[PDB]
Amino acid sequence: GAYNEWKKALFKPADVILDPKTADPILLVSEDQRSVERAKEPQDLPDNPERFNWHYCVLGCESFISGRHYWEVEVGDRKEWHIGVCSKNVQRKGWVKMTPENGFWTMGLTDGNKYRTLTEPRTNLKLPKPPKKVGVFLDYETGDISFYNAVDGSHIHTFLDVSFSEALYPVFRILTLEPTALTICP
Ligand SMILES: C/C(=C\CCP(=O)(O)OP(=O)(O)O)CO
Repeated sequence: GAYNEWKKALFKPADVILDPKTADPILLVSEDQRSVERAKEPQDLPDNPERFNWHYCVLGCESFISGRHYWEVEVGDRKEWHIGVCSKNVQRKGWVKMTPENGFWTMGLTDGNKYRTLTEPRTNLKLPKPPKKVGVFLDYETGDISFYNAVDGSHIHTFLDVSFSEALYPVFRILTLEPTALTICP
């Protein structure tokens, strides 16, 4: 459809790989650096400054300061996940709420069927079908972050007219221990 035919004409396809140095020690980054899973217990890793030590988050290796970009994430049959972008300057040590005011622009799924935007307050999304693959789209200049069902091209959510100042990283978060991973499409 139009989604497939037009996406690269309008947005530059980002080749996003996960940065193991940023991943919470309870997270496992795959060898090919496209997939993330959760461990039963935290691994023994350094608390280097780049690492999220409280939030179960991991970042992409590269950030954006301009232009239009997109990447796709296979969420599959996961019951829980949150993806989007965050500012380079987010608090990585300890806890703050993942909201736009704290530099996080994400949406996702909890409890198998509760789709929401991580905002203050959180807003519930009504999706006609559960997405298996999600397209994340960034237009830095217009300040739009948009999410689409990457299979049927249907709209999921758009953060509108954000005045971005900082560089933006792709961000990924998983809380649950389940057999299906969260995977970036190349
Ligand atoms: C406290 C907990 C789940 C709630 C996570 P949270 O309070 O940051 O809520 P969220 O950021 O998913 O809207 C147990 O992992």
